[PDB]
Amino acid sequence: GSHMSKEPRDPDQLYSTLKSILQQVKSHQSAWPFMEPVKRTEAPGYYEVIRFPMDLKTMSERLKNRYYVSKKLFMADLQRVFTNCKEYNPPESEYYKCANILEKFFFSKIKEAGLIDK
Ligand SMILES: CC(=O)/C=C/c1cn(C)c2ccccc12
Repeated sequence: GSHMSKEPRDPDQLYSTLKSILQQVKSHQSAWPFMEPVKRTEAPGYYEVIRFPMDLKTMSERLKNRYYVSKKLFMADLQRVFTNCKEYNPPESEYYKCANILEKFFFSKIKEAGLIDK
C-alpha cells in the first residue's frame, strides 16, 4: 500500500536493531556518561533521585546475549539513560549536553525504525 514506517519486524530483526542503535548511540561521542560505568557518589545527586539507575554499559551487556529484544523494554531503559543524566545533572553541564545530543540522535534513529513505545 503506502509507506508509513512505524512498526518493527519480528523479534529477530528488532533484536539486532536495538543492538545496532546501541552500537551507534554508545559509539557516539555523546555517550560517555552512559557507555562507561559510573561510581556510586561521583554524580552530583544520585541514588536519592534516580528510581532506576541505568547506563549503556548495562544494555549492551544483556542485549549482547539476549534481553532487550522488545521495543518498549529497550526504549524504556535507553530513554531512562538520557533522562537519568538530565535528572541529577543541572541545566548547565556537559553531562546534559552529550545526553541531549545523543538522545536526539536516538529518537531520530528509532523514529525511522518504527520503534518507540514508552
Ligand atoms: C544515566 C544514569 O542513569 C546514571 C548516570 C550516573 C550515575 N552516577 C553515579 C554517575 C556519576 C557521574 C556521572 C554520571 C553518573
